[PDB]
Amino acid sequence: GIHVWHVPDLVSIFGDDAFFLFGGGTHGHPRGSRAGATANRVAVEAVVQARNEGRDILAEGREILEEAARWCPELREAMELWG
Amino acid sequence: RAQYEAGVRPYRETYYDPDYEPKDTDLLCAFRITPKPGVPMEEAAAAVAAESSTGTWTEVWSNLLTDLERYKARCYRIEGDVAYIAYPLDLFEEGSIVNIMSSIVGNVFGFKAVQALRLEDMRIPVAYLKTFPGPPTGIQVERDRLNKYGRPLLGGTIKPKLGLSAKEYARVVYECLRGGLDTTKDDENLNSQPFNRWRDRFLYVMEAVRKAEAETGERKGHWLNVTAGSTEEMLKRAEFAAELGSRYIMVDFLTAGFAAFASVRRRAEELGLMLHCHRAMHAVFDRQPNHGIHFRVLAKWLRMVGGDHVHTGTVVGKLEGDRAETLGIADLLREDYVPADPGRGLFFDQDWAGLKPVFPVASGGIHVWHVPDLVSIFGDDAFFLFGGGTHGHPRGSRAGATANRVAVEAVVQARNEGRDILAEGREILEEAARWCPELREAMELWG
Amino acid sequence: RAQYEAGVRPYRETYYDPDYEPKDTDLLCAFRITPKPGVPMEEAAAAVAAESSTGTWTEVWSNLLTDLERYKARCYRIEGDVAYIAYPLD
Ligand SMILES: O=C(O)[C@@](O)(COP(=O)(O)O)[C@H](O)[C@H](O)COP(=O)(O)O
Ligand SMILES: O=C(O)[C@@](O)(COP(=O)(O)O)[C@H](O)[C@H](O)COP(=O)(O)O
Ligand SMILES: [Mg+2]
Repeated sequence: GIHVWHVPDLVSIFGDDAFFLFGGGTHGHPRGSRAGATANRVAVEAVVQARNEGRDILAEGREILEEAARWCPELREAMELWG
Repeated sequence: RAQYEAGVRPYRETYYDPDYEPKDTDLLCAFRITPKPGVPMEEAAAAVAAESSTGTWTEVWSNLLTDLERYKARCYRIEGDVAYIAYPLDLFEEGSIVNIMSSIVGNVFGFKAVQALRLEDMRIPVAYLKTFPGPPTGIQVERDRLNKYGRPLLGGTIKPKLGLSAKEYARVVYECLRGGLDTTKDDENLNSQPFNRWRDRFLYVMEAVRKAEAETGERKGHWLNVTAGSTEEMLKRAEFAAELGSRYIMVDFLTAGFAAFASVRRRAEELGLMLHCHRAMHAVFDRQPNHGIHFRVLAKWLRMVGGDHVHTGTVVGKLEGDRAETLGIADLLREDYVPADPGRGLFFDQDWAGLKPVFPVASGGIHVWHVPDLVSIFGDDAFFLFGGGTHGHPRGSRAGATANRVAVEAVVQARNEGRDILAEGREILEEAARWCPELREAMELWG
Repeated sequence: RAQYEAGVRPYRETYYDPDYEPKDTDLLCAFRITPKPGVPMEEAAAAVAAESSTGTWTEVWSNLLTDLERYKARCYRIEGDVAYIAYPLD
């Protein structure tokens, strides 16, 4: 039952060698599957790029997600719906 | 472009229909749920119904791409702790247990909402039941094949479970069959071990089976174990057992898996073999009474896909079992219509639609003293496997197999006379022991 | 991917510089203004200076791609009615 808000916790457990499956977290976007897929893709890359510069994920996860949503409309709608 | 109502929506608002009367073409299920504190029974029953069906943890835009009411499952009844869920006929693929066992009992058992969940029973509809082959030979054709009637056929596993070489394995088999057992069998963990490979074992055993069969003047057999690490190997060992002239093959139908088991069952029927199905690893499912899949579900799955025998377990042996639940399971494999008995663990009336019955095999740690109990529970149409109760005799397997045969004959003969077996078991066994020295040694060793 | 503070902001806060000293290369315009009732005098003069120069009615992101203070005009003195505006030679 994972969505964009769970990306910081998931990337901190598995690292890079893993798959993240967003079944209901992709079609559950209030606007479609393509919008939901972009929301989940931007969420992962934003966290991964933030981890690559030393930012503590388990502390700054919400800050990273908010920063990404500031310029990504899809991720902004995804977090405004869940959590 | 078109807008819908996205958001996390509680399950019970679309997957809980208390006013639903199921049709005759629905897979009904009876789950024994144990929800989280604060999570109601109604909402948990909807979570089980939704996630073994068209549902998910949110509302998706593709729910409007199809008519969801045609396919969604729904909990139409709750009896306090048991949730009744009705699954439509269209949700399942014809002739595949692997589809039922991946949908109804798939990912729903591990939710954070439910602490425990046991599937008690299940109603297979005739429409979905007709698409299955059923057991290859059944009861009557098997009794004709062995030319044995009006008694519970005997048996015994070859002990120790492992270690015996192929030569010494066949000598124990010869002693058992020559002693009086109707059949012997391989053990669940003896497949192709370095100390006893399978080509060596298959050839040696059928040499002892044929030798014992000729001298004793009656038909014998041995459930050679054909289960292996892959279906191609499993089918290759089945053909070798067929060319040797065997009547039987045995398969671990739960550890080998249902797909491989269905593959073997088809190949076994084309070879004219009678396929015994051992229920190894079932206890992992159905030991605890609060989580898992009760064996009366796994017994229904076996009969549909096809299996000549299964272990229903001795309720007086070293393995766990309830006398009532076993009685329901035993009549769930042999009768053609089984009315629901709430006092016997049975929830739904199960019509079998012409599928032929199955021997209930009663194996475990059973010696001669258990025969009066065993005969009453099962009757004539059953196998009694005295695995360690044969070789544990003070004078070997031949003496032990004679004691088991005499004990079964004396008890059954007394039943036909009219005596009450439960109250007169000890009297009947002592009457038999007055003339059978082999029984007397065994009847006092384990008493 | 480059945050800026969008939305309408008054002309007064970025085109009125009372401490500005005109150069000998700047163009000075003595505008006589009469604002709408409800518009400050020192606010309308900023609008005239901004909309004869780089400014507009809303903060645009492209303002960050230029050294705006080099080119923008700014009112630098108001005598009540007449407002003085300095335009850079560039
Ligand atoms: O079948 C499902 O429910 C999923 O597709 C979830 O879809 P959503 O992402 O829409 O929930 C996953 O396969 C399960 O989570 C499997 O659980 P696990 O992988 O832990 O066995
Ligand atoms: O030990 C064994 O595996 C047996 O051969 C019993 O040997 P003994 O006859 O010497 O006890 C049977 O497989 C068990 O009865 C299986 O239990 P279930 O019948 O529940 O599958
Ligand atoms: Mg065994």
